[PDB]
Amino acid sequence: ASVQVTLHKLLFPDGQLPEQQLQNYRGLNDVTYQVYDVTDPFYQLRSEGKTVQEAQRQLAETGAMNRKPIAEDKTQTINGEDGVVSFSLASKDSQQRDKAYLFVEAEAPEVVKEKASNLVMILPVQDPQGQSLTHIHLYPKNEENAYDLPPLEKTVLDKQQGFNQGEHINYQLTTQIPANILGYQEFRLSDKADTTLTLLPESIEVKVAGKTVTTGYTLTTQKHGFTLDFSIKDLQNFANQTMTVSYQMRLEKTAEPDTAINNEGQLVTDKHTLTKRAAVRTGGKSFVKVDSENAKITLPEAVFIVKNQAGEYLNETANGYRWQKEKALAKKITSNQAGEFSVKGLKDGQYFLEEISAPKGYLLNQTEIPFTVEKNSYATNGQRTAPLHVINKKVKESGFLP
Ligand code: NA
Ligand code: NA
Ligand code: NA
Ligand code: NA
Repeated sequence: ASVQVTLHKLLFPDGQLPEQQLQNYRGLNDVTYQVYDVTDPFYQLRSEGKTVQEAQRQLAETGAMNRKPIAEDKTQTINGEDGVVSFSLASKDSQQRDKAYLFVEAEAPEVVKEKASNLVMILPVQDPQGQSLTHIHLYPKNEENAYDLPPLEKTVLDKQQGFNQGEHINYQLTTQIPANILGYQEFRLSDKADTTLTLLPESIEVKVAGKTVTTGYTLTTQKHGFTLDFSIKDLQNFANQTMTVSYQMRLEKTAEPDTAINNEGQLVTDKHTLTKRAAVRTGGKSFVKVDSENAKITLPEAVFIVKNQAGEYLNETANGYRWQKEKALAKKITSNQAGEFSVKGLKDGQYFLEEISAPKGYLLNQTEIPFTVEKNSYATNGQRTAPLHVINKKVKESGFLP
C-alpha cells in the first residue's frame, strides 16, 4: 500500500519568497531531491517523549546524517508543468507503523540563491477533515539570485576613418543571455537605421561563444533594419553566454559628408526596452577653380578625375564608389559657372585631383593636386568648409604670336 508524493518545485525572485512577503513564480527543472526513510528515528523520538512537530523539526535538521537515501530523482516538465518530481513510497513498515520521510534538496541550478527547507512528512497525511491522502502534493520554494536586466551594445567595426559611399559597413549587436532567462516571456533584438543605410539581409549572423545559432528565432527584415524574435525556451542553452548579432549595411550615395548617419539597436523584453545608438560618417572636399593671377576670377568647364595613393581611379557604380585601375572609367568632376566643384562620399585619406580638360584660355597641367579628406573637410553642422583653390595658369602672352 503506497502513497504518491509529488513535489512542485517553485522559484521566486530574490526577496520575493512568500515568507518574505501575483504570478511572480515559475517551476524549476534540474533540482535533485533525495528521500530518506526516517521512520525509525521518528518513533524513537516519540517514545522519548517528543511531540510529532518536535520530532519532525529535529529530523529536518539531523535525519540525513549517517543515512543512505532510499530514492533520488530530478525535477522535470510533466504535462506542461515545469519543476515536477514524484515518488512512490510505502505507507507502512514491517511493524504496521505509519512511515516518515525526509525530503532534501540535494543539488539545484545556479539561479538558486536559497534552497527550500527540508520537508519531513509523517504519514498518514490528512486533509483538514482527517481523511488520509494517497496523492500528496508539496510545494518547496526556492529563492532566485538577484540578476540584472540584459545589457546591449551596438558597435560599428573599424569606423575611425569614416566610410566610402557604397562601402559595406560591419555592425554588431551584443547582449548577454541572463542566467534567469527562463523567467522572461520575450527577447527581441532589432536594428533601425537612417534611410542612407541599406541592410544586406543575408549578412545577418547570430553567434554565441563563436558558434552559429542554428534555430530558435524568427527574422523580419526591411530596407533599413530588422527584428530577431527569440524563443525563450531555446535561449536556456545559452544562459550566461554572450550573444553577438553581426550584419552589414551599405552606405548609400544619398549620404551627406560630415553628417551623423545614425542607427539604433534595441533589446526588448517583457520587462524593459533598451536602446543603443551608433553612427558612421563619410567625407568630402570642396574646390574652386581660379586664375593664378587673380583668385577672384573663377573658371568653369575645368574637368578633373580623382586618384588615390595607389594611383587607382575613382569610379562611380550604381550603389556607390570604387577604386579601379582603368582611367577610362574614372568619374569626371567639372567646375560649374562659379568655378566650384566637390568630391563627396570618401573616407578619410590623402587623395589627388588630375586635370584632364582645361578651361578655355588656360594651360592644361596634369600634375596631381593633393587634398585631404578628414572630419569637417567638407562641412561643420551644415556650414560648408571653404573650398581649396585650384590655380590655372593662363596661356602666356596669348594673342601676341600667331
Ligand atoms: Na535578468
Ligand atoms: Na559583418
Ligand atoms: Na531587407
Ligand atoms: Na566644403
